[PDB]
Amino acid sequence: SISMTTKLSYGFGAFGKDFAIGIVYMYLMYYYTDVVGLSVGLVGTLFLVARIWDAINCPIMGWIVNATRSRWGKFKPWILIGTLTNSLVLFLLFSAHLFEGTAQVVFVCVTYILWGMTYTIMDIPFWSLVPTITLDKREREQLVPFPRFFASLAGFVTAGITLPFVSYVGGADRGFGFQMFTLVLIAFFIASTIVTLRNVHEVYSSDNGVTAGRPHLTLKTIVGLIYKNDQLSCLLGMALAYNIASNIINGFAIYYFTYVIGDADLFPYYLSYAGAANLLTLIVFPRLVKMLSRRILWAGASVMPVLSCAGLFAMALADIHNAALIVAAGIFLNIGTALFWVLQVIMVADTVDYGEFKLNIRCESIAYSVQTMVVKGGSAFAAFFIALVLGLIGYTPNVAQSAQTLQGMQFIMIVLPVLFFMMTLVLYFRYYRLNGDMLRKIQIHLLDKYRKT
Repeated sequence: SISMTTKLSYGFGAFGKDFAIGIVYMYLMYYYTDVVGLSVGLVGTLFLVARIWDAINCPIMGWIVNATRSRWGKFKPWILIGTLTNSLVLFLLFSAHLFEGTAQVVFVCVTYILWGMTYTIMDIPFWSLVPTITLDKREREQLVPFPRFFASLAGFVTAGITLPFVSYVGGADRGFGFQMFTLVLIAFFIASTIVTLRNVHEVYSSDNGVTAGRPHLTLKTIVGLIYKNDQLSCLLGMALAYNIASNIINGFAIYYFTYVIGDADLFPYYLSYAGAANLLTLIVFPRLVKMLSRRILWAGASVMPVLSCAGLFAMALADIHNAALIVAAGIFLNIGTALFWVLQVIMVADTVDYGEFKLNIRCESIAYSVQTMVVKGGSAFAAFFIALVLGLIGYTPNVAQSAQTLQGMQFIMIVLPVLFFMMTLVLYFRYYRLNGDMLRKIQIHLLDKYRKT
């Protein structure tokens, strides 16, 4: 079985990894607009351009991680480099409050794109370690929940106690408190990286003496492996659909809590119940996956946010506000995302295994590069589709609009995510085959194929 030590160390590693980025994802816009003073248009354009650049750079980082030969392994050195460089670039990122003028703009842009690229460096190989630790069904099912739960935790802990820290430490100079809390984040991140590097011991590694991995590969060969691996491409499409849907829903929630009718002090209860739901569904996943199926749990992951969408649709039609429905939709969305993330990690592992099975090539870095680039392109395409819908309905001026036009915009924003969820779940049910007997077949085939000359 998997060493409990390795389980908890991977959990702590994921905790640090996601704790280093929660502050960014959650308050970088607030810092750049409320502490630095940059035009919202500039911030948004930078965010979108940088996410596009990261999605493009992802396969490049995968090719880098696959062709690297080193003592600690082919994932551990890039993990260490990424963690260190990302900590440094994060401190620089939130030290932007010092400069002014064109110098400040250049500093902000450079630091932001550097932070993104560094986090890619770190992220791809970290999750690429999963298929190395184990290539068994239930072992993966009861391993992944640890890092997923710890990442979700880190995020909610940020959401909860990031602002009190900044207020307590130089509450007047908000930039100072931000860059100070950055130190806490960096300490946790480096401690987690060290813990995971020492304790997590990769098995069945690609560069291992006998695992059917070719270190010398081209960018064309590797990237085309994604379509050659029909299951990996199916996973790509499913994750892209799910990510577009979840990003649209999360933007809707951010808009309904940040600007409109979010001043009832309702957000604390919503976030608390959301985190409770996510953490509880992650904790009991090892038992849910067995009580129910894997296919059933994926259907649920895509359907629970659909039920939340239906609920908030009934809301937007009947009552503009109702706290109970709001927290219920939050709980549904959070359970769905938890199930989705756990299954998605386990499934990219299954896909690297099926790639070794069919194509006779073991490449984890590429599958998890697909994971990361899809995570980015999801936000990118959500923004694209939202802008498309807005320009279509006539919101291109954004100066004055009919109330009925706003209600229609609301309804379309509620209905598009369910379209994407239907896409992801039907694609899964019609083209995905790595389950049950197929997984065991691939497992036995690989166990047998591991034979030196």
